[PDB]
Amino acid sequence: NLYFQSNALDKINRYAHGFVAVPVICACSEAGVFELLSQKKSLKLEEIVEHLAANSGHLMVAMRLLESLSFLYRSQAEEYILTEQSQQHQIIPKALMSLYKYPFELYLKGEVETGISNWINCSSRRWDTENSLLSDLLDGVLLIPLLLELKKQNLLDESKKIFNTLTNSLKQELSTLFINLGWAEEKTEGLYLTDIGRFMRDRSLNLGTTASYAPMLLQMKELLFGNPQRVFQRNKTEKERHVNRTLNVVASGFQHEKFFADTDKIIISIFNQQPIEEQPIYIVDMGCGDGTLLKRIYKIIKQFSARGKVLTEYPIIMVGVDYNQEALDVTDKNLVDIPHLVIPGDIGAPEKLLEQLKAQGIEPEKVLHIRSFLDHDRPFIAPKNTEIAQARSQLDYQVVDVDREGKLIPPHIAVQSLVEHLERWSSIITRHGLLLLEVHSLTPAVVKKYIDESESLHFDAYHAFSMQHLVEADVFLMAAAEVGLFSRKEAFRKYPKTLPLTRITVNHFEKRKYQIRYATVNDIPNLLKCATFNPPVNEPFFQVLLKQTPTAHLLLEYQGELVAAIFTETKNSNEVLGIREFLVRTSVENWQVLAKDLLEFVEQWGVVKPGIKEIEGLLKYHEAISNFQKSKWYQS
Ligand SMILES: Nc1ncnc2c1ncn2[C@@H]1O[C@H](CSCC[C@H](N)C(=O)O)[C@@H](O)[C@H]1O
Ligand SMILES: CC(C)(C(=O)O)C(=O)O
Ligand SMILES: [Mn+2]
Repeated sequence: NLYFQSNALDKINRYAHGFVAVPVICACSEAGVFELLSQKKSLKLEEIVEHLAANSGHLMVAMRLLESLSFLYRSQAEEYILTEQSQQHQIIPKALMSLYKYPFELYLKGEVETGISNWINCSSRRWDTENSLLSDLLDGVLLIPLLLELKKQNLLDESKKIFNTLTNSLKQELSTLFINLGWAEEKTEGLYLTDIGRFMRDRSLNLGTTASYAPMLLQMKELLFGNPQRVFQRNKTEKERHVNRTLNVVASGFQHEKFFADTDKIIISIFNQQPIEEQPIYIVDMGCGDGTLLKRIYKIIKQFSARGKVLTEYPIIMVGVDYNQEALDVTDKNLVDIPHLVIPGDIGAPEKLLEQLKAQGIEPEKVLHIRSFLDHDRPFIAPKNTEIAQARSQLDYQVVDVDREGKLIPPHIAVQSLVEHLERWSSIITRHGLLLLEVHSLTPAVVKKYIDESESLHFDAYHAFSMQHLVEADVFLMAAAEVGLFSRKEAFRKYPKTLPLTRITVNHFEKRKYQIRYATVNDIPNLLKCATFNPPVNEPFFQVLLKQTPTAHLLLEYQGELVAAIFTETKNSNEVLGIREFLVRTSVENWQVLAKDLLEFVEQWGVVKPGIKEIEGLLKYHEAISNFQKSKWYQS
């Protein structure tokens, strides 16, 4: 493609970064967060929480955001320490927050008393700083609600003589703005908006998901330091005040549809699988929305699969499921001319779905279950298994989740919740499997490193602020593996494709008889007795490995019995993951297949592990398990 585009993609991502970060920085500044960390240099989160009477959950979201922007960092003892970048909070005009409430619709159409000349001028002086990232962060506060309103009124699609439907003053400001941004130019005759100008106009709708949370972000003060339920509580009408949902849904659909196409190869594979009669009959989408994905899947089957040639004899029935009756209605209308069924249901209640299906006469073992981008937005159910939750508490999970009081849900509680949620789904999944697309958060160390390349700084923040439940992509794959659900190699896709970070996974989960979980210190006695490719490992080395990476050694169990285990090392600025040990128990039926599945799972897990650029040892340890007797294992 073209050369200007690397710079242009950075700008538009930075704009969305600033749209969320500026409310956080401003609220933290006004409340004395940066001065508190000056008067005392090393404070833990709960000390900050106590002294500022803060909401620990939302405040954790802010601190993570500030750490990803390098305004602070955490010590070995998890204490927060300011950096030189933190002084940038003084450069930010705290009146910028007015723009989250400014009627840009009335400004265009000249029905407003006060314009935006000061901000346009601020933008032209690069916001009185030489930090290029900072200037773009502040621009995004202005440009995002402005660029969106310009397109909503078609003031940009006629790129010949832009702005002439506007009064002279309005025309002059906007012209000065775009010309200073390099978005427009005028050589002869009239004004013409350039490449970077068209780039921004074409991609505008992406910004609409971030922009739709402007009400929530305006009340950052209340989230961090007040009563957060005043931001979210819903009327008798039951309309959402924290987000403009209508713009959200539309902008979201336009993004999700990019990933719907990756289900095509899965669908085609499933419905080419011989024989026809053993294929699924029902395709059941939990959280169907407007039914876009169901419609696509049906057409792909009809046009591109063996199944599509014989629907007369072997019909397919599409089933949309949603907890919102309006969604069922739009879905029922979008699926015209497709054999379909719409029924109410909830992402947290697979048992009720199954009961509702049988009431319709649907044979449950003939269902392919699907969904996209819904598990992270489920109603949070607290863990019921307190023992396993307790065993989990010593793993170093970095999930940030906020409850209804704005209190921080401990990371191991959030993971245990996800595990128990997926277990409920696992108990109804059939031989046909579970097609599942999900979005995922990143760790701040990885976000820090890929600030220009990835959407995570703002996406993870507004997701956690709004009490949604993102996890890292490896945590999600582990939670599925703990309950027997494994993402099929041939179906899998992750995004971004070539950076060492995973924001989106496309999965075809299949239910298997075994589970995969993290090895812990409690497994060492059993581990010592396994057959082992390297000479028998002694307990201290297991302790060393378990201590430096508590969530990087995987073991496979079947009916409570250890079958196999793989330990790893993470090295080289945490960019390299390497296979370090391979253990099996050859007394377990089909152990060699299972050990091969575990090596396969470790590769997939390492592919989605935050920050991992390459995996070492796959060939060496594949050879060890593939030619087991010739490889001369110990203790076999
Ligand atoms: N707890 C819940 N149970 C079932 N459906 C839910 C739900 N929460 C939200 N939904 C539905 O899930 C949808 C989220 S928006 C559309 C999501 C769709 N799967 C897609 O990727 O385009 C809404 O239609 C919403 O009503
Ligand atoms: C729908 C959307 C944008 C949100 O949660 O606001 C998402 O999950 O990506
Ligand atoms: Mn979401």
